[PDB]
Amino acid sequence: VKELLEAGVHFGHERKRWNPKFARYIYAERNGIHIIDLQKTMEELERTFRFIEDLAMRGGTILFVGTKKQAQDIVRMEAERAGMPYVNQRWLGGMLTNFKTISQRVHRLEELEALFASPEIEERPKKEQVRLKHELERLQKYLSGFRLLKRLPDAIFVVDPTKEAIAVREARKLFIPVIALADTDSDPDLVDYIIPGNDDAIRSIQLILSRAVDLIIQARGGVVEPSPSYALVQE
RNA sequence: GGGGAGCCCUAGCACAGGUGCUGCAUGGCCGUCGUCAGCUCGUGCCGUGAGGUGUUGGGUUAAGUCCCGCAACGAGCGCAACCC
Repeated sequence: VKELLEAGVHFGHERKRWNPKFARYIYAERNGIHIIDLQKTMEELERTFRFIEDLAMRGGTILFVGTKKQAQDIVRMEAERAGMPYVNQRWLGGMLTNFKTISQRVHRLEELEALFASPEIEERPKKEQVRLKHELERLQKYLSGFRLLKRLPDAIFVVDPTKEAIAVREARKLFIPVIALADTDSDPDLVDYIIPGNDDAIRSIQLILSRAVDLIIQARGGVVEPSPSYALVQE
């Protein structure tokens, strides 16, 4: 499944902007791109997906992060299929040191959902209502998937290794094992259980996250059908 | 017949009183900076630390009012706003 479908439509990318460690898990650099050695790909696939199966049988919280449009679409629906919080929006620097900040916004969000369905409609002048609508769409858009993150999330899949090494940075400081994906440019060793690949290829990520959902379901149950991407994959 | 209390007269004994100097000795109180929009703190990062960040970019507003990136998310005097 993996190696076959993988090579068939995806592997490496970027243009000699690479990272050292990358090169060791990689064959070639040829033409202008670094070519994913699918072997050890599948090796750490074994490590990581072992983890996945295990604590999917137990139950935990990991991210679907793609602050970039690409991944974004896919992961969002993946969340609305897997169950955990996701960060498609700009992951903000604060959560993993300022849990209380977010939790303030969050309890307040409970109260916001509350006062939405309330006789406070006609009351409190029109423009004011407009303002409250605006804060609504704020916390709504950003805290799209992530809204049900109660407790601490124990590992954090996520894509592109740079910005999402800012994400890595927070998780990493608060002693949290990183699962995550990377292309050519940035480093994987700040991650314990990495994933090399093409964070510019759409089919790659889709296959990965979709069958990873079906990995939690390989430990959970209910195996249905893959909808995300496909149509949105090449248009 | 006297003394005394309110009370009046002179002299004295305690002292009031003065728009005389000091707004670089003050209060309050204004003049200005200029409706100019700045000035800020709660949780946490960055540097050994002082300290920074917040608030520095792009449109845009009567405004740091706001939108997009954002070690940042909240709040203060403002700014707004209920009175006329």
